[PDB]
Amino acid sequence: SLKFPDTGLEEKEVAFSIVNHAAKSLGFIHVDQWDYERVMFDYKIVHHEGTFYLRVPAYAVKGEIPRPSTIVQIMTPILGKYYYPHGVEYEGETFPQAVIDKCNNKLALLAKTIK
Repeated sequence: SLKFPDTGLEEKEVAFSIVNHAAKSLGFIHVDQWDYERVMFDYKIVHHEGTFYLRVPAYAVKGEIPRPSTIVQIMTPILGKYYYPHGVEYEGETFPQAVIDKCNNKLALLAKTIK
């Protein structure tokens, strides 16, 4: 629900193993949704105003995920807010600058580490 379109992560197809290792090394956990065609890596951000997740999804291009040499397409990262327990947004959604800054820094380092 907030996109980070300026990372350049999307520009080059990359081996799954590279994304996998770089993401895990920067504290991402992969999401418990098991799919030969897609992986999603979340970075959990806990802030005074709530818990957020920064999500970097990647998609199978040649080969199945999670074979290390499978070529994947990384897509535009997305920042979301958790609305526990029931998903209902009462005061809509804003993202604190500190959270956005955290996201820009992590993504910058991810784009570098992968490359």
